[PDB]
Amino acid sequence: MYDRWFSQQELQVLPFAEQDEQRNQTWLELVGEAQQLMDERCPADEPRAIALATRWMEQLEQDTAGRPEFLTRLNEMHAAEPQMREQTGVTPEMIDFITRAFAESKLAIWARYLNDEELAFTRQHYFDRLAEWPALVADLHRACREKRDPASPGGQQLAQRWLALFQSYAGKDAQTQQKFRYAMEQEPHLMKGTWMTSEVLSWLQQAIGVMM
Ligand SMILES: COc1c(NC(=O)c2ccc(NC(=O)c3ccc(N4C(=O)C[C@H](NC(=O)c5ccc(NC(=O)/C(C)=C/c6ccc(O)cc6)cc5)C4=O)cc3)c(OC)c2O)ccc(C(=O)O)c1O
Repeated sequence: MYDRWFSQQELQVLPFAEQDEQRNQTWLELVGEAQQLMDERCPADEPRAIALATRWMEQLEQDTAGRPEFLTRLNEMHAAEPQMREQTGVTPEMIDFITRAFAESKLAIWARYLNDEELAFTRQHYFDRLAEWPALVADLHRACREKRDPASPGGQQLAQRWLALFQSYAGKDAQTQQKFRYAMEQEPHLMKGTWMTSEVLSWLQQAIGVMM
């Protein structure tokens, strides 16, 4: 199944391919527990749901080798592979539940940095363009590997896309955006589930610097 979507060279470095049992048992537990919460009508802002969603993103980043290009590949499979549902037990409805629960874990943090109106805006618009982040993070990793110049046209285009996705949920207000960047500096959890590394983040912030 994975062969239809990953090269055999990629399958060597893709933890999903190896037979480990602790890795399989870990996902049997995470999926079984997600379906149980959904059966119980558990809301996404429930501590159990939030805790599960965080563990879900931690494990998913580990088992993609921190490679966002593999994350984007799995999302291609969930949309295009009919076997994904039966093979993994992960449904599109389940992903929507985990996505909302993980977002709630960050909104719980942002509520300390934002006012009631700012938070209300972000809670509504956080999901507008959320699914486009993995494709951007993969291009950022690529630009970093290839030693692309942040000031080059291509590098500024990546900075522009980051700004587009960031303003989507933070808004255009300069003061409000400052709060987000300050929270990002103080809260390590806010950088979970991003596939971002200090090296890429450093490349991104040079590109944003030139854009200013
Ligand atoms: C704003 O802050 C900043 C930032 N920020 C950022 O750079 C930043 C970067 C990135 C993000 N986001 C993301 O990366 C980001 C990740 C992900 C999604 N995602 C969704 O939600 C839905 C969608 N699917 C999934 O999730 C999904 C879930 C589960 C699976 N399971 C499986 O397949 C299988 C098969 C399992 C299995 C089971 C059994 C087996 O037997 C075998 C297998 C599959 C798929 C998706 O992919 C979406 C997004 C981000 O957040 C928005 C960021 O903010 C930078 C600088 C400053 C500054 O200060 O300069 C700053 O302030």
